[PDB]
Amino acid sequence: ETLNPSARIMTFYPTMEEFRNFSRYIAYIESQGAHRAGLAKVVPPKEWKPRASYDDIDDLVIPAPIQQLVTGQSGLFTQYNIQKKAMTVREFRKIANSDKYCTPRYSEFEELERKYWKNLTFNPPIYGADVNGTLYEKHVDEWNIGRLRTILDLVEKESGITIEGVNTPYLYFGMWKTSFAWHTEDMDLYSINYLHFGEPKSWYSVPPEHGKRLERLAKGFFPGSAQSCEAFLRHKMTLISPLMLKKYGIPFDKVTQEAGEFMITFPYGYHAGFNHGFNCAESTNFATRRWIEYGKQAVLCSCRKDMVKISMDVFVRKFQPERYKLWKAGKDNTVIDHTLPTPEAAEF
Ligand SMILES: [Zn+2]
Repeated sequence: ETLNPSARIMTFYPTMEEFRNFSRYIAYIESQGAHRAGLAKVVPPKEWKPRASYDDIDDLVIPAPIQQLVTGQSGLFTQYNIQKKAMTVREFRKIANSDKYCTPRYSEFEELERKYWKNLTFNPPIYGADVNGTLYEKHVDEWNIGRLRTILDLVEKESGITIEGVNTPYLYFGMWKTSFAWHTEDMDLYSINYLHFGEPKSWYSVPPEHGKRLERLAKGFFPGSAQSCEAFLRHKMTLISPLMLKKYGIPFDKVTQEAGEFMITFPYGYHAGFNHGFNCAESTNFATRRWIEYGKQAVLCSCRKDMVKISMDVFVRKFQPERYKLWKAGKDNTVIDHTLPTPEAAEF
């Protein structure tokens, strides 16, 4: 309870030598208490770059664009994704920077934040989301989202199971007013998120130690949905105003992400936000030893066919062999302490 008592979003500025060991820097920042906020920003060394130039990607194909339709009032909204026909980045850029769709003029980001919550049901934008891809170029060995070096890919090394987006990279091409809803990442994993180029991306975060209180509110407000799925927030369809969070006493923080910066979301950290204008972000999940407990306790999407669901079996068997017989019995009643850092942080 001592490291980051306010539970605010922190920012770290690793040195090139510190930057090179990914898993070890995550253990670092968690020792500093970054995980309590549920979200952290990491700025890479000025020397570092993931790709020489972004000039040559305008023929990149966005196969399944989404038009984001939003109904709702008083701070609470539901977001419907209409899929439109594929288009190339160029076609997207042009659409994004057109005046129908360009960022409104503004001074301070607070005003841009109010414009978002004021006009999010008007003029449904298009989000080139969930594009299978990397923009890293092959040789970049530090923080390559394509190959981050984590215990996560025991999923597909030892069990041979490709979960596209979870342990393969995703691209996001956004424009002004495009949202991602309140959501923890699948299986309550960590996620990483680099913004390659373009306008900023603004994030909201609820501390994992107060996540259950966010869940209670949403159940109250969408009773119909709560009835249908254990974890209806996993549908990534539900948007809640910061005004509503303040009103009902759910703690949270805001942070804006600039081009060239990394965001880390932590297990059972709820997040949401919006893009300021045309940009491109790259994202994948990943894990540490601390995630293993969250993995096990993860409530999942009952609604569906397709829930990303990961066999916990292989992880417990390797890193928790002294509880595997107990767990398999279903009598593993370990209680999670959201403030505790991952064990890898013992050294720091
Ligand atoms: Zn659901």
